[PDB]
Amino acid sequence: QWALEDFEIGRPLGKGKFGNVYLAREKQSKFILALKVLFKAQLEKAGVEHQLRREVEIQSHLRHPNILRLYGYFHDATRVYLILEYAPLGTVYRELQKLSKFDEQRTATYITELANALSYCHSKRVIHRDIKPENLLLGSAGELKIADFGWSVHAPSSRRTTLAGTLDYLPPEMIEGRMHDEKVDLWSLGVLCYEFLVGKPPFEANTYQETYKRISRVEFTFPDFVTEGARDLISRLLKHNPSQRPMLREVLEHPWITANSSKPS
Ligand SMILES: Nc1ncnc2c1ncn2[C@@H]1O[C@H](COP(=O)(O)OP(=O)(O)O)[C@@H](O)[C@H]1O
Ligand SMILES: Cc1onc(-c2c(Cl)cccc2Cl)c1CO
Ligand SMILES: [Cl-]
Ligand SMILES: [Cl-]
Ligand SMILES: [Mg+2]
Ligand SMILES: [Mg+2]
Repeated sequence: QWALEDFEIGRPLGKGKFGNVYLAREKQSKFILALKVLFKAQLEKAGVEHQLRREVEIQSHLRHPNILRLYGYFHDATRVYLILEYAPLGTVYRELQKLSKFDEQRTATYITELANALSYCHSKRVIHRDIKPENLLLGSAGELKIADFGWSVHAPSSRRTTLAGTLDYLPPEMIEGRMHDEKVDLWSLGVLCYEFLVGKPPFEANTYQETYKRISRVEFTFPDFVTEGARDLISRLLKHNPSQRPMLREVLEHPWITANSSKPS
């Protein structure tokens, strides 16, 4: 169907390990979108063809206001192209670098929206496994949206591939290459909530080997300005044994969330 000639390319939107993303308009309809460009030689080299295929399939058959749509794809001897919904207000990552910290109202609202999209996701036994600020995008009304389904699978699961970048958002079971399930996503939720209110993730460290340590021992402390309601939720999500982590109905109805969030479930 589609080909490169059908588009006009505009400004760079972001680089990833593999993805190079651009603003684009389709010629006969003037439709604006995002074009994620991958190099076949980089994909062969690293052996992650299976990740790309899975990203394509999951993200095209899901439909939820808090999850970024995937429309289509095509390739051309050098490259594979994905056609994505455009997110006009950017990443949560950049927003956190702008403000340094989020207030309780902003944080709670963000957590509500993640918990809603993840709930829809888990109801098909799909687990994301890569929830971090670089992969949360912002809609035109400011609403949060989940992207980059490259690492997602069906539960239960064993780990596949080498871990490339940061460990900061991973649960103990996953860094230790043990078996994992839906509860990895909930651990990341607690990691995320803490980073919203403090400005940095709870297990941050100078080296790989020591981040590894702090994560498997669950060594985090709160600074003085973290309120009791916050502390309660974050302590319930960051438990070493997964089955002791709360379900998502419990996150959505926690008193601290219901008091500060500005959207319903
Ligand atoms: N749909 C989009 N709209 C706007 N910016 C995007 C979009 N998709 C990606 N980006 C930017 O490009 C970056 C890389 O995208 P991503 O899909 O996560 O690639 P990779 O899987 O290689 O990390 C994002 O962190 C973001 O900054
Ligand atoms: C759906 C899909 O996603 N990536 C590809 C793909 C293509 Cl076109 C070429 C090389 C490697 C890959 Cl992984 C396909 C098609 O099998
Ligand atoms: Cl269209
Ligand atoms: Cl639930
Ligand atoms: Mg990414
Ligand atoms: Mg990816």
